[PDB]
Amino acid sequence: GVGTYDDFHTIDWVREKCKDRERHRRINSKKKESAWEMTKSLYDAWSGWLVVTLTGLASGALAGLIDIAADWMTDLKEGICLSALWYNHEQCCWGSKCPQWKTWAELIIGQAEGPGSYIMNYIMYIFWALSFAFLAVSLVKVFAPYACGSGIPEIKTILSGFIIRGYLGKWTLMIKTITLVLAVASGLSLGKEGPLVHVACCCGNIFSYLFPKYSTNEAKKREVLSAASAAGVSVAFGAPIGGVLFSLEEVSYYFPLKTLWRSFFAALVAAFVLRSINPFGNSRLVLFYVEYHTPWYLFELFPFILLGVFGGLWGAFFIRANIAWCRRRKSTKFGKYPVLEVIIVAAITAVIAFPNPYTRLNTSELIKELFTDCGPLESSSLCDYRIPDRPAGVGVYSAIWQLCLALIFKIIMTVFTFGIKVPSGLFIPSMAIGAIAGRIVGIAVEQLAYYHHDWFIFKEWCEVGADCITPGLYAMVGAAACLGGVTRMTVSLVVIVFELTGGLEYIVPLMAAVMTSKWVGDAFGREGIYEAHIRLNGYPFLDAKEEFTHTTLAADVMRPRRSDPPLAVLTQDNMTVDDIENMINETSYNGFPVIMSKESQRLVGFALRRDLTIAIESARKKVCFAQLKLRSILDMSPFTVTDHTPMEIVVDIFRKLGLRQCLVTHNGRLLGIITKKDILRHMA
Amino acid sequence: GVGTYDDFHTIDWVREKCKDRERHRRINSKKKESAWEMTKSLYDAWSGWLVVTLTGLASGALAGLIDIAADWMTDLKEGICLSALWYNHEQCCWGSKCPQWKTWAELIIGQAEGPGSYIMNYIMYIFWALSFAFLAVSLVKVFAPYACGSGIPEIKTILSGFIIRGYLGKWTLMIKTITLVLAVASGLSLGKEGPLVHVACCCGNIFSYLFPKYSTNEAKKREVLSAASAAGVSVAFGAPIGGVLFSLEEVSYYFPLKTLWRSFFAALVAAFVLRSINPFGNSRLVLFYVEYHTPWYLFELFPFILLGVFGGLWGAFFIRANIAWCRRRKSTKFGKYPVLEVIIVAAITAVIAFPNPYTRLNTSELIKELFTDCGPLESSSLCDYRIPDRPAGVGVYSAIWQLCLALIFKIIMTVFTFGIKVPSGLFIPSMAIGAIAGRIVGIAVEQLAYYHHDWFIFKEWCEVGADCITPGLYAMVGAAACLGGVTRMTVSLVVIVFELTGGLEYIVPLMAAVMTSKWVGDAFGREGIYEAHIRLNGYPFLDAKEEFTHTTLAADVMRPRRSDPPLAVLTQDNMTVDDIENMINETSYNGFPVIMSKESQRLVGFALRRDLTIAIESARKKVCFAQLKLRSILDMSPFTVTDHTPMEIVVDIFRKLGLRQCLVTHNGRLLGIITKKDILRHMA
Ligand SMILES: Nc1ncnc2c1ncn2[C@@H]1O[C@H](COP(=O)(O)OP(=O)(O)OP(=O)(O)O)[C@@H](O)[C@H]1O
Ligand SMILES: Nc1ncnc2c1ncn2[C@@H]1O[C@H](COP(=O)(O)OP(=O)(O)OP(=O)(O)O)[C@@H](O)[C@H]1O
Ligand SMILES: [Cl-]
Ligand SMILES: [Cl-]
Ligand SMILES: [Cl-]
Ligand SMILES: [Cl-]
Ligand SMILES: [Cl-]
Ligand SMILES: [Cl-]
Repeated sequence: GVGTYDDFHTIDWVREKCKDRERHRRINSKKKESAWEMTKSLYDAWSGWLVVTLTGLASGALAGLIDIAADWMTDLKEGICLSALWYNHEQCCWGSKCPQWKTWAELIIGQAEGPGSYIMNYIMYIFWALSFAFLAVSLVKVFAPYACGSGIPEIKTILSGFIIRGYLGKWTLMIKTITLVLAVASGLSLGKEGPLVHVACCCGNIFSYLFPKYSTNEAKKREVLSAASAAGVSVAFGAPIGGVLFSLEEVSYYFPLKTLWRSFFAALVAAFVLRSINPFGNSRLVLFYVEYHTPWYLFELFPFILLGVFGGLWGAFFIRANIAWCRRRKSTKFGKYPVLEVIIVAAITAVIAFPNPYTRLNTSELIKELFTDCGPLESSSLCDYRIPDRPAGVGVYSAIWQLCLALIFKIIMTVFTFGIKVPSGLFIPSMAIGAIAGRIVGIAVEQLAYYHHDWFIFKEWCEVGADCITPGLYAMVGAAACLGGVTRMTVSLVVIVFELTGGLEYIVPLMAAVMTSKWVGDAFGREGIYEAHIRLNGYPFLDAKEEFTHTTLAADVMRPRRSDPPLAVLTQDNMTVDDIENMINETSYNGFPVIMSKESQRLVGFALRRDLTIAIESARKKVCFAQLKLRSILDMSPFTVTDHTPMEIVVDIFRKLGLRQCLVTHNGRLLGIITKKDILRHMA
Repeated sequence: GVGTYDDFHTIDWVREKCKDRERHRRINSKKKESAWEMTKSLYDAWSGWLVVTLTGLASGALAGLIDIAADWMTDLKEGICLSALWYNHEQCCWGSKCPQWKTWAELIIGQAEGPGSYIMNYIMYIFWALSFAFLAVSLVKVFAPYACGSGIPEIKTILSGFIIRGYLGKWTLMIKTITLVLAVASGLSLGKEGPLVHVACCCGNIFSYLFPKYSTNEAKKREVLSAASAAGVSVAFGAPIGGVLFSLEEVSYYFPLKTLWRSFFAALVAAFVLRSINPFGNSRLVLFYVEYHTPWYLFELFPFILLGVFGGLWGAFFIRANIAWCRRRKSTKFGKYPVLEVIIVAAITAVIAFPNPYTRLNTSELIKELFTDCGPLESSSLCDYRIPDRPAGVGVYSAIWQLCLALIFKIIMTVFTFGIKVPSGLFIPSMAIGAIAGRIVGIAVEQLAYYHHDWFIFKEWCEVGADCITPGLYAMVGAAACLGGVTRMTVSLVVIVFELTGGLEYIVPLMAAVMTSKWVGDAFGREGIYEAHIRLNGYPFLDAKEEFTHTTLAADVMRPRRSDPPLAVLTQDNMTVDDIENMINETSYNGFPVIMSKESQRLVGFALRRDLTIAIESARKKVCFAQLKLRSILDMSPFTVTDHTPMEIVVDIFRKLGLRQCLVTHNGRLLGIITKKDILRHMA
């Protein structure tokens, strides 16, 4: 009861460490009694690894199930396997003019070809997109409203000590899994690689309730959630090291430096399980893994910067636009019709995505297709090729024509499709936009090389009789650049991309593009999409990157100020239960400093509203703060900071010790308070 | 002048960050003036990468020169190349019964063979070992006494805020490089992979003096030294990621999490330069790099854990013996004759090392030879081999006979040879002991398989007609186990070994052996050799691993106590210059809390002894602490901690904020002080 946090309230890390140390000391003291006690001590020491093991296994299994179901449903959106329903397009057209895999054309009209067949299949595609999106949104809105969104901003904030009760519950887990399957299969411009961080964390917290070492403490729960975020990123991208780096850079806030072992173990186990789910012998590390064995020239490092600029522009644009829409979704009647909005967005996406073969094609499959360089047996519109370069024809001319339309559609539709009441991610759509840009640039460069090989730009570098330009590498570079320009990741992202598509040959291009994208995006604000959404949602996230440039001390920020009412303080014996109840029920404060006397104004300690209420209720059912004596709940070591302290030290105290509130005094006299939110309000 | 630290005094991290913020604000304000100011701001922003670049290049070049010179001198200890003096044994016997490479035998006696030849070559080997060791020790003792020892404990401590003035100076760098070349070439049981962490750091600090951003600040110097330690470990083992992990785990103390980029850049550049030094086309990544393409069975994971036990025993034994000797070297007349002690040790090592071919052979070369599994063209005593296994003879029996003697000699002689006045390291000798144990175990297992293949232990796992046991993998496992049992490294060490010897096939055996070694060593004390030597030297190192188990508050530790004289405090106007001078000259304290009046005992601020002295001298050449007015030097935000505070929070303040000293009060009254050393003294 005592020391229980309220909803949407930040965590006093220091008290968590204190009670954890008390538990450790008690366990060690009980250890020496007999063999069972050392056994229990070993069990409690290994609980930190048991939670990570279970979290990794659950994350791997959930990612495998989600991927299988999303593939099957996305393919059900187009046709069905008459021979055996439990197959997708790939399996029903490979495992043997395929007579088994039938689109709705011959099912309904009876003719596989014709304008009527195309119209009816268009209608059926739109209908299935609408049905999937509507079901996902209804299920989220009715069973677990916390399933919406990528949930990386909220997990981030939750690892900064913040609290959101059901956000990582069982029902959020189940509904997020189901609705993520149903949304990635709805044709929306969204992915489930971003959301896989949340659905992974949902596992960890759940498993944290199996062990008293973590259920009864919050800081250790944050350790388990950091490990779970690493496991989630790993199982999403299949990159354990990349996932751990992402956890260090973006998500995790307190890192004792011992959890790196646990984070990497979680990531490794998650990736191992994800690999273990190979029910049909899929050799692809992920649904968008591509390998490269082609060279690049220093000249190509110029366009690889160009994409970096583009990915730096669009990124900023997106963060400049998406929030500008999300605000309008929250500050307008659009926020009262979530289901209608998602149905409208799914209908528009399915209407404008069917005509274009690339937009109609699943975003992760589109990323795979863009990554792979043209093959000899491929005659698709992408590589309709008619000297060191292949000849060109009309087909490659139309390839750019329609790929530009795909790029524009994805850019426009991901702005309106990120924040909506359905599990949506920003990794896959950003990578798709970046990869489309990269493929466009790569085709342009290859065509330039073929038509104008005689120039010294290609005469020396490009070997005669050998194709030198690699469009797939440009697509990968563009994906990395756009992803880093929307999320402002530098090394975590580059390592994620490197593991995502093996090969160290393209570390220089990847670093160049990612760094250029970040340096271009920072010119229009130094906040990534996750930081911008943490800000927009108004979460109490203390960003260490932000600098308290203002030269102001704790004198300015301590509250109450002159205008605000007198500082609320307690006493030792003068007052009674009635007084404390009256001043609690009339005050929204969660904590009261206690002094001896009104005139003395000398600090004694600190007490919390929740602890006071619980203890007072217990006493009433079943006042003397000094030695109704309620000293037990009292805090005799409340952090103080002299008013002359420049606020940088106070912010550093909050960020390092993880306090909720530090008092403020002037030469041994209590004057004000600074909660974890007071500094945030001051920054605004 | 003001705010200058004294010798062997710890660093107030908080003040360093504060003055760094002041400098940042001033530079940013000056930025807007004109183009040159933005140029200067960019220059100061890239200084952090320029220092790391220079440190990495210098570390690579110094490691290359050290390795070349050590090879040449170690080979000069045996013979010379008549055709061209600037060649070692490998080059003078490969680049064409070699007539060029002549040992001293035919040079002096004239006959290459005979008992007299052997005796005189033995005498010359001992003489050259003595000469090299004596020259190294004389040069260290006369030019830079800080060059002695591995210097990893001292660098560690220096990254914890401690200060040692010349320890990373130019002269320590030069003398350490020369004497490390001369000591690794003296036949002593020591290495230069450990010392290269110091030789790298010596570079960084030196380069830190090229830039006001780091010369005038100490915390940023510690960041550069962390990057330099990463670069040093990388250039030593050729493992950038392993070096960065070692810096994170062992050396670095404060990691803002942004220096990881700088640490990895330093490590990468150092390894790149080290590779770039290939004047004779050496394809070996390092002098002891070995590749493996052989399998292992689960059965061998039992002996691979046995070595872990052995490496866990010996490790502890070493940390139970070496310190027990180092104390005796410091608490006895042995400490008054460093040169004589090192000459005696070199003479004994050269006397007992010549007879044994493995002991006579350079420790790094011996590690390389142990790592490589037997080859078809190798007929050495190590693989004197006469069914899935090769037949055996007397030669393999003698191999174990003398390899056990090599193991015993190295174990006994590294205990007496680590701490002595000459640059010595513990990586190579520990790896050599581990690898000798590993080869012993591997040969034993292979012989068991050959003689008793019929047993089901090998009848199933070991394929008929194919050799299954890999002695070289046992050597690697033993090296890793002993290294981790003497240094108590878990993941940094495993990654260092993995990069040092490409191949993920042996990650499971390496983890098993390293973890077993650490868990066995912890049973005999939970401190690595570096921690044990930091303790023995009495450095003020606050080890986060240590737990302040004692349930005592800041009341217990605050000084002065009842017995100690009255707490030293100051006033505002009552006293005069004479009083302050008298109390400074009669007190060894470096800090003085200031209150208003003796009776009020209300805390105002804090003033350091060095600042007081400098300002007082300036005023005398060229008292009113409130608004001789010396408020400017005063600290108006001195950290306080109520006496009821359990010491864990105070230790956490010191470890996170990096304070030197926090005061201690009781209900708004100054009662005591705690320094960074008071908590350490209490722990003892
Ligand atoms: N005892 C007090 N007397 C006066 N002002 C206080 C006292 N305790 C807190 N405050 C101030 O009142 C405001 C509300 O703080 P409060 O304690 O309610 O924060 P919180 O519970 O952490 O936040 P939230 O509003 O999210 O619940 C802040 O300005 C805080 O500084
Ligand atoms: N103003 C003071 N009045 C009384 N005791 C003090 C005062 N300042 C420090 N002390 C105590 O004196 C002892 C040494 O403090 P001091 O300031 O000299 O340490 P230091 O300079 O950091 O250490 P070192 O001895 O390595 O130079 C410690 O017990 C410290 O708590
Ligand atoms: Cl959202
Ligand atoms: Cl997807
Ligand atoms: Cl996301
Ligand atoms: Cl030493
Ligand atoms: Cl060596
Ligand atoms: Cl060492």
